Amino acid sequence: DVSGTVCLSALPPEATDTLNLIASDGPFPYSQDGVVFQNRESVLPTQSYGYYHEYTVITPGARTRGTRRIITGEATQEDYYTGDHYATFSLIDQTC
Amino acid sequence: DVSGTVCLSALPPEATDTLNLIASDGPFPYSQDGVVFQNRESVLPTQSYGYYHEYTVITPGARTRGTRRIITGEATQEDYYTGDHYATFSLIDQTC
Ligand SMILES: Nc1nc2c(ncn2[C@@H]2O[C@H](CO)[C@@H](O)[C@H]2OP(=O)(O)O)c(=O)[nH]1
Repeated sequence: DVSGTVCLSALPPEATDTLNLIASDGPFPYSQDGVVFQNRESVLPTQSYGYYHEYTVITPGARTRGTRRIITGEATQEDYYTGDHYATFSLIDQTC
Repeated sequence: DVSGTVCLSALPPEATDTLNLIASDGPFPYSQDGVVFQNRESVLPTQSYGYYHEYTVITPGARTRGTRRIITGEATQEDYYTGDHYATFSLIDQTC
C-alpha cells in the first residue's frame, strides 16, 4: 500500500534534484538510475513489468548510493518516494 | 552544486601559484597536497573515488593551512576553488 502523500517541500532537498533530472531524462549520476523497478513485494499497485523505474536520491555523507529513491510510474505525476530502500513509499505532492 | 565559473585573474594570486604547482607535479608546500578529496557532502558532481584531489591555496599570514583549496577533477581544465573549506565551490577559468 502507499503510505499516503508527502509534500515535496518536506523531503530532503536532493529529492527535488532527482525529480528535475527525471524531467530532463538526465544525465543521471549513477549508471543504475533509470532501471526498471520490479515491485517484487507488491507494495505499489501491480502493473506490467517495465511500468515502474527507479532513480537515486543522493544522501549526502553516505558512502554508498544509500536507501533513498524515487520510483516513477507512467501516469502523470506518479512519483513515489522511499527513504528506506523500498520498504515504504509515499506519493509525492509537488504542489506543497 | 557549483556556484558558477570565475576567472583565474579574479581569484587570489595564491590560486595561480597552486595551479602552477599542479602543472609541474610539485613540489608542494604541504604534505596534504594531492590527497584524494572524497566529495563526501556531494557538493561536486558524483564521481568515482580518486577522481578529485585537493591542494592548498596558501592564505597569507596564516599559521595553519586555512580554508582555501583547489580541487582538481580528472577532466581537462576541471579545477574548483573553495575559500570556505568545502562549503562552496566555483569552477576556475584559466583563460581569463
Ligand atoms: N569536508 C570534507 N573534508 C574532506 C573531504 N575529503 C577529504 N577531506 C578532509 O578530511 C578531513 C576530515 O576527515 C577534512 O578536514 C578535510 O581535510 P583538509 O582540510 O585536509 O582538506 C570531503 O569530501 N569533505
